[PDB]
Amino acid sequence: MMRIVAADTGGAVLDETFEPIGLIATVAVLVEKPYRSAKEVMVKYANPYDYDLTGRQAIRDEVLLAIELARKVKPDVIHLDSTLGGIELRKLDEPTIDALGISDKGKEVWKELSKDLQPLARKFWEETNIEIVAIGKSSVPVRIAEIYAGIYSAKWGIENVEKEGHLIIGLPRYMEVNIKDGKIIGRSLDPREGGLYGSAEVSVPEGVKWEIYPNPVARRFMIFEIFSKR
DNA sequence: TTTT
Ligand SMILES: [Mg+2]
Ligand SMILES: [Mg+2]
Repeated sequence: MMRIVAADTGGAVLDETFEPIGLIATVAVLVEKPYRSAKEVMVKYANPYDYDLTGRQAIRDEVLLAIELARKVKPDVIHLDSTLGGIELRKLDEPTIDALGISDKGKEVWKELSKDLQPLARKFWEETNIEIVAIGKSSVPVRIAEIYAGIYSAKWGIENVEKEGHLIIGLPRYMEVNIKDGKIIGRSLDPREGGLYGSAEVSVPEGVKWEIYPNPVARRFMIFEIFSKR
């Protein structure tokens, strides 16, 4: 049946205040029936130190990665993580945005992303028939991409806790990570979603420990705290 | 809008 590509951006390095500093991973996934996991993945790491948190960088990074993965694997459709009711990105011009039911800042950021992303969605559509749709939180593949973003942020944490000495990572909404036998398994904590999961291989440098607990300043989000081999 |  329907094969979908989706992207999301989702690691977050935090300060001792538990407040975000920057995002870590952008991940595009290919999802087939039965839509609990990813057949294929593309990961692009950002620099969480010096990241734009207003949304412009994350959404732009998502569309470019997903289009890359989509051109290769040819899904039926791409799912973009922005809850705009499913309108196609190739149709998201400025007046179509100004007529949306969203916050003035929402319109301000999208219209600015529109300038370059909307023609980019149109070009890709003219040559593949593949829509990019702003479905956001009601898409299962987007949630899978989010879970993979979490997974690869754990992986990024583990492999960069040496440069740093301590690392505080905010995972995406209600998900956990487990690491056993050299691989990260991420799972949604939401039973309502139907058992979504992913995994990535990791190489854990001996001596490095980690711990998962709630973020006190962001209910429903978990902290992945990792201590350097000391 | 999106991030946690
Ligand atoms: Mg997102
Ligand atoms: Mg997300």
